[PDB]
Amino acid sequence: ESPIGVVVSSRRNGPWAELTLVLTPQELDQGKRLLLGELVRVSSGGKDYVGMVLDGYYEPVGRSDPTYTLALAHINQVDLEKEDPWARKEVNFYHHRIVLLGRVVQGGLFAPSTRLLPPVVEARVYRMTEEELQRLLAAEVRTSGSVKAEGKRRYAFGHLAYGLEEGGEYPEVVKEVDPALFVGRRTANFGKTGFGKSNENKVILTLLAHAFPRVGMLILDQNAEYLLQTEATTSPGLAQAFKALGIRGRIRFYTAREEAWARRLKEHLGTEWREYVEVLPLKVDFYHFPELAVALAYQRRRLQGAEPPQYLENAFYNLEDWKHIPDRMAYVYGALRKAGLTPRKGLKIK
Amino acid sequence: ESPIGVVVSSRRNGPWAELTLVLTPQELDQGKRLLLGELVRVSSGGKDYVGMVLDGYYEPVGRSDPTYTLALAHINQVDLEKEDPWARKEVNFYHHRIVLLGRVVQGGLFAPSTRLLPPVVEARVYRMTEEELQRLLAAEVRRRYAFGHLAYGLEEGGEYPEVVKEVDPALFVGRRTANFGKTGFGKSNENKVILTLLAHAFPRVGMLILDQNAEYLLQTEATTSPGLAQAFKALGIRGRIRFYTAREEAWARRLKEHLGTEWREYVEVLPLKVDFYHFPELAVALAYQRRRLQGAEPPQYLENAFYNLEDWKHIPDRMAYVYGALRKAGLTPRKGLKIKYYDISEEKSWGNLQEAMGGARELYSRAKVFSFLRAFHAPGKEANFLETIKEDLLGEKTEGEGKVVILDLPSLGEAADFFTLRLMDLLFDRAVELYGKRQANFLVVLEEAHNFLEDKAGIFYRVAKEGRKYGIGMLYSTQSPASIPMEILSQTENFLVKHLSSEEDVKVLKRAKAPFAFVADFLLSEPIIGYSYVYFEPYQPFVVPLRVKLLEHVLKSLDS
Amino acid sequence: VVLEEAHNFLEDKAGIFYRVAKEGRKYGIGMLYSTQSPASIPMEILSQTENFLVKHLSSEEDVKVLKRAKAPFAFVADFLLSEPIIGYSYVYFEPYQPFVVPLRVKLLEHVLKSLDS
Repeated sequence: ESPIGVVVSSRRNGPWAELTLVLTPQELDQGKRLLLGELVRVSSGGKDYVGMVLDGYYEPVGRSDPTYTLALAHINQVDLEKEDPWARKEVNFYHHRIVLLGRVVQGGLFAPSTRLLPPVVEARVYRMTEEELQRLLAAEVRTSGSVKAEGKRRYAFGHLAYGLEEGGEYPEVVKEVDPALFVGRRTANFGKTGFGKSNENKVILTLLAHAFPRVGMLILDQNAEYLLQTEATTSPGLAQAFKALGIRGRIRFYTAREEAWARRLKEHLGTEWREYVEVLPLKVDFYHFPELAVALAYQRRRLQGAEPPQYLENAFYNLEDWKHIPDRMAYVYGALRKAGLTPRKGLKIK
Repeated sequence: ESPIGVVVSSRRNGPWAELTLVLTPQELDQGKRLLLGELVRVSSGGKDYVGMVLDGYYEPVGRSDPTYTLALAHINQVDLEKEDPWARKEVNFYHHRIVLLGRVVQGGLFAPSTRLLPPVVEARVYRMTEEELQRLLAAEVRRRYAFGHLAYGLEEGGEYPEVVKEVDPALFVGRRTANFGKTGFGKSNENKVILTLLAHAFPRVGMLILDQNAEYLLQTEATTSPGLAQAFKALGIRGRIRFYTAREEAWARRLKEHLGTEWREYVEVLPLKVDFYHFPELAVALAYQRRRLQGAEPPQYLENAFYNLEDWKHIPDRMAYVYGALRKAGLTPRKGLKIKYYDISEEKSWGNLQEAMGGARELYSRAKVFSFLRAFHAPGKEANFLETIKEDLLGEKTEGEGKVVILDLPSLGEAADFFTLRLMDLLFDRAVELYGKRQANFLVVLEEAHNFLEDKAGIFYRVAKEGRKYGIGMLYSTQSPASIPMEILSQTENFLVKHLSSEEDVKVLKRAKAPFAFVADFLLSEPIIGYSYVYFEPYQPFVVPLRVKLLEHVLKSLDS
Repeated sequence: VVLEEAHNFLEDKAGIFYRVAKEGRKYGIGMLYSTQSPASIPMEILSQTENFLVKHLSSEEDVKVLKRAKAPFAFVADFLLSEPIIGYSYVYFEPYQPFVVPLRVKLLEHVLKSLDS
């Protein structure tokens, strides 16, 4: 509950106000440190600002020659810690750079940046507490002189961390998201492969399903990972999440391997899985939809030369007119039969 | 009244003169400060200049080692305020930079910049008063409505509700206005205020609003900010709004709810149907777009037609094939239409022509490519909204008195861009035809401008370049200024800039206009809603930061 | 609409998926897309996205496009290049979030276990 160091300078660098902090031998020996990207509190003239640690470097303080001092101590086989602490007290300093992001005012509004530059003798830097971090992660930009809306429920999405350093993780400082941020808007999930994309997406989809039961989803499962846990992991899928949450009759799974998928669903959801997932086929009878077959054959790979066939082109448009003439429809049905599509039992042409 | 600090240096830094100010420990202890971007008075040699605070930094004064002194005081557990009043007296200085913008002369005129550089012992810096700020905001280089009031960020002591900037709503008529800013920071309110002021002040100027977001007619489902129809109802303007849409029933159900049972006195709802026997270029282009979106590789005949229909228009043999293609697709023509391969409208001559009958020949067979056009097809010329809007905005009978045409672009789906481009081209051609007899005298309200101004061979680009000759004004919003050509950026007359999320977007502003060099850094790190930087050429000295008034208050002031 | 490997579908500016990503907000259609390569996504789509969840990226081109699209991501671009941490994300939701937030995202197991209480 004390200042971390001493502020020795401040200025305006580009669009941001920054200040310089010096950690002295007392702080350094007591094990006090600042992490890059850490959020701190800055008090200046009875007002609190949010600051971020941007830099750290070593510089001499006063009239000293740290290189010569340390080299001489090393040469003379002198231990600075146990022996001769007076020379160790004059080199044990460190410098940090801190940017002022803004401040929290009124009932949680965020006022960004600042137009007031703090004098050196006024500013002080404090380590932010857990409650302050919780109140800071909930601040939002808003119209001045208004009142926060409040209301709709929020869910925990993650907790604050500063990398993999010990002491840089705050399991109690969670960020809570209103799932309405995801409905009707665009979300981008960037990053390399294998770093958490699937878990993030599944959490988002589960939160949407729990909070907005009237919003549907169309998932184009290219990797086959949004229904059940994969053999190369044990993270549950949407079907298991919905079974845990008690949501029935919402998942319609369209596939062409219904037997295998139902086999897996039986083992992963029990004998009652028909109440949570509904399996449907991705196969069609081309004798009922000859236009689909024509379009498929017309829009195929077209290796090398990109010239669609003229006969297929003509058929693509005129097949709808041909349907009123059995003499013309018999050729299409015979084409399918000769290609090798097994018809129904009792299909009759004229 | 006394000077703030002491001037210790001056110089010329590029196209401007600047000076350095120092605040001493006594003044700092008294609580005196300078806000960045604040306007101050500079007295030098009997003359008064306007200055702006650009910078602030800490620097040692005299012979001292502030870092060593402060570190040692911290180490020894000493309180400077109490235990050592003298150690705190040698390190408590602060430095500021002030740029001289010009001076106010004679009868409220402004002389920009300066050619004299003040000696250090002559200059003094004073804090502006409200009367001086009011007189300075009205100066120009050579009725009105309140637009906003002066404010410096969100800082306490940086807002002046009485320092109001008032604009004559004639700097918007016939000129170019740019509205830049991130989404959700005041663009809608600013645009609606400008349009309401224009409508009230000049009842003889028409508007063409290309409403991509459907937000200008009625209050949206998010906020309660009044729409333009409700503003007109409040102001008592009758018989001026023509709303073209493809969902007249749905829109008339909302209009009654919001405007009462008399809503028909303020708005006329009209359909958005066209005739493809008179605009077959739209048919061909829409078919071409409808392909390559459900796949790829538009056919050779379709690609040929898309480019050579204009040449086909002079060969009746080739034109008849396109007309027959539309007729087979099933678009009802108007009675009396004939081709010279025949009364295509007549139910019997069509059979003879079809039995009687190249790229056009190939396109004839594939007649179903136009089927979807039946969604927005209608025969005749009274149905043609392209013609109806043309007479609404440039009619011989409807001279003056203004008309506000608003398009419901979303209801058009995929054809909105083509329809808008065709309408703009038609209107520009008519306005060029009318030159020498009367002026077009209307304003085009364009959203997502970066999509239409990108290419220099476009109708909207040509309108931006040459509209001022025929009295056509433009008001465009883009949110991404870096996508707008620098010629248009430099030729634009009015600028309203809000918080921008891109450094390149901020940079282009200064590269286009020099006076915007002093606010670029503020724009990139201050997400404030309703806070704008305004610059109206050619009589405004410098950019002014404003809190813009709301439409509700503007209406409440206009009523009385 | 939940779409994977969005760079295969959003690159074509005459395509239905580009059209949906550009105009779907007018009809109440959202989109959630994952690419692992922002430099491939068109800048017009990037500038119009609302929510960002960014994990480790190994390409300076990707970091440059990220910072060009969204200025607030300039404070963490150096961490993103040099720190391959699994489960560590930088989140930014528009338009009223002050700064980008680094998070350990909760696991689905924990979310399910806490949603039943």
